[PDB]
Amino acid sequence: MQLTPFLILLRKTLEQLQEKDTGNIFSEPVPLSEVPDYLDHIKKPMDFFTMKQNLEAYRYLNFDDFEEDFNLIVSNCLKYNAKDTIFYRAAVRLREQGGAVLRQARRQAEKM
Ligand SMILES: Cc1nc(C)c(C(=O)Nc2ccc(Oc3ccc(Cl)cc3)nc2)o1
Repeated sequence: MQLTPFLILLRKTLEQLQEKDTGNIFSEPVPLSEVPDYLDHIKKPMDFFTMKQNLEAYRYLNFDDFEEDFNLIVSNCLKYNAKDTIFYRAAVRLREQGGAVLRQARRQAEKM
């Protein structure tokens, strides 16, 4: 398996995941200026912009590690936010819609 087609697939998949985040609440790191206690509870923050940086820094050489950082976006949000919030429901919706995107992308990868 050659590296450039795989990275092309991951770039497309990250764009498709970002599209499911129609509110753009997962596109950038959670702003500590507004949420100063965020790092007290969340030990590995993650967001789609950071994922894009990691992608280009070759830190995703297999689908599992890509999907792991996507799962962090979801679990950080379920963890920090109360169940009755918009943020929490948005993470539940991203988990569902994002899982479908990831499953189709993984089959594409498995064909390479
Ligand atoms: C996935 C997730 N978990 C959390 C806890 C958050 C989160 O707090 N997001 C967030 C916070 C602030 C902000 O900008 C402003 C919003 C309102 C005003 Cl008045 C000024 C700036 N934009 C996004 O996102």
